[PDB]
Amino acid sequence: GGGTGFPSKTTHYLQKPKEQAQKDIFAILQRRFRNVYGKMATVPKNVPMVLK
RNA sequence: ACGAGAACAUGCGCGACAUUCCGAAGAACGCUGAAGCG
Repeated sequence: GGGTGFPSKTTHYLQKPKEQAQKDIFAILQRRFRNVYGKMATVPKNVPMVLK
C-alpha cells in the first residue's frame, strides 16, 4: 500500500550497509525535503525519522 | 499552244482485350499514486 514508508518503495536502503544507507537516504531527503531534513544538521539515529 | 489536259492517297475500319495496388505485420515495451511530515 501507499504510506508504508521510505524503506518501502526504495530497493537501495536494503542493499547499502546500514550506516551507508542511512547517510545516502539522509542526503536524498535533504536534497528533496529541505524544510525538515535540510534543517537537520546530522544524520538521525534512524532515516527516515518517523514510522509510517 | 508546257509528255500535256483533267484525276482528293482515298474508303472501311474503338489502342482494345484479360488484370483485386495486394501479400505478411498485437499501438506495445518498461513504468507501485507515491515520498517527506509538519
